Amino acid sequence: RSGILVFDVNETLLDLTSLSPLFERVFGDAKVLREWFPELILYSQTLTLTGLYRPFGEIAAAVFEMVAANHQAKVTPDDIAELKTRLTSMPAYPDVAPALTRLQDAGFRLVTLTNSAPSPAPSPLEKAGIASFFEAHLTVHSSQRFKPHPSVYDSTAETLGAKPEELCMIACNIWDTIGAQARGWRGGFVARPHNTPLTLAEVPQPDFIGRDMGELADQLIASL
Amino acid sequence: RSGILVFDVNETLLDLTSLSPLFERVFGDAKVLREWFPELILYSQTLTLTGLYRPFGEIAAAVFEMVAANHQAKVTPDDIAELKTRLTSMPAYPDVAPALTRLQDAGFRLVTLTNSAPSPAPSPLEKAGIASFFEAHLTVHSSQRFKPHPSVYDSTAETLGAKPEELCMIACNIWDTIGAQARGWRGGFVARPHNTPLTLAEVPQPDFIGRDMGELADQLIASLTA
Repeated sequence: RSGILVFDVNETLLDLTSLSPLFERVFGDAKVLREWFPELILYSQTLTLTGLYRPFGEIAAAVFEMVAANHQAKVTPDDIAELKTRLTSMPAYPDVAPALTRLQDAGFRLVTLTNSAPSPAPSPLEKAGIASFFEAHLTVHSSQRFKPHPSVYDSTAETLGAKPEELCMIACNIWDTIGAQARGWRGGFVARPHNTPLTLAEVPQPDFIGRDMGELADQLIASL
Repeated sequence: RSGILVFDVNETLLDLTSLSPLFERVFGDAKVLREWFPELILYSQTLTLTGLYRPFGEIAAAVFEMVAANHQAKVTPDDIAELKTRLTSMPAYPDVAPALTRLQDAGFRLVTLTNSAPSPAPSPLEKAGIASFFEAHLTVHSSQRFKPHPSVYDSTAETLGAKPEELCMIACNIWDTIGAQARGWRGGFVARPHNTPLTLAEVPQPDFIGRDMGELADQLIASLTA
């Protein structure tokens, strides 16, 4: 094929639940990860909507502090540092490398697209040892705007010299697939833990759904 | 004194925690309220960024269903109907009437602005008994764009025949005040339970801060002598 598969990185390829211990400690509750994370995404989109841009990781820390205050929990620079560490070192889901291998075998081109800013080597994907599967690693930094702003997807298409019809966005977040599908890409949804698809009228559903990355890869291959 | 005060409604004026019982029953934990809510706001901004629109209460139900599926919690049309009922019957925080009386008597003009689409009478503010304090009740619904999209604040200014410096946005959410200040308004943050200011480099802070509506009203009366 000459189909290009564009993968969200955080949570989709890399395990966000790896952050639990940091929450269980600071909050007495690991479940607070699932309050901090939507608050982080919310503020990334708020900045984009209002014409402002800070790097994703700076927002992550700010929102961590805010959530801390909301639960009346203490936070030291050491905590922020640990957040930085865990966030930039999430391990890859074990179902990932097998699935990427099969897609690479069936002819797909593989690329990443993330809200996180470029970092010095090694990147989170390099640390997880799945970086080399991909021909390119794109970020919202060149766009100065977070997903699902249309310009993130449009400039990606531009960079890869592809037509929306050649592209499929892969994510465990329906908000990320919606952003791509509104630009005419296909959407592929992978059901990570604590991630099911939102279903709302007039909102396009994923072209492909998989309960894990292997099952999604099958569907993508099956589509001949 | 000729400032127009524009009040966010859900959570700011009306108590969101009144929904707690529903989250306790469906999930076995009331704190899941604090996961569902930012998911709801997230999706509203996602729809606006992608040029889609559905009414806020519809997104609220879809996100409730999703958050249920995430916890593997069973949900019936009964639960959804109750969410709708609760979302449109939130009571006013006890500090609201005194503050609104004080602000009106200080000569401020009072307006509400909400993500929520217009409802048949009686509205949540009417039911709560505080609706009459306000000159006007505006919503994003005609614009089909949610907060904090710039057109939400700009069209509010136009509809009111007002200039940015005449307007102050009042909210317990920094994302709501950020949108307004970006458009030239002032911002007033009131610290409702489980709400504190986001402090992030290169992002404007609120002009006024109160740990409750009384203390906010103190600051607004003290300062906005214009």
